[PDB]
Amino acid sequence: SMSVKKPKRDDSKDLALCSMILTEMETHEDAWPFLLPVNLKLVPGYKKVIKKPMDFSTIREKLSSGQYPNLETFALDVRLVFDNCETFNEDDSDIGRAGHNMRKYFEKKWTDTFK
Repeated sequence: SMSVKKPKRDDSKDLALCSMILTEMETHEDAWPFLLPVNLKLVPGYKKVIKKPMDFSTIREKLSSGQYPNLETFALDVRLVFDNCETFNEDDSDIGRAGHNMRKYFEKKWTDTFK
């Protein structure tokens, strides 16, 4: 509350560390469905169904331009990428499996870096 604070966690490396995680996600062999925004002109149903499209290149631009106020807002966008994927793709599809794999990959890096 006012004048009552938990000890100050060092957040000075968060930006660099989120960048590193994101590089690792970008270079994963199963990243290909997520690298670029879904083409809303060419994929029927995507625009209407997925109310908040997100992809790694969009995260990278937001990260590089100071648009994440904290590491939780960064995680929220990464998770959004996989939540969107699950919304639109059957589990038993290459893309559906890619999304599950990448989410797992992400969550482990996240826990290991920050928890």
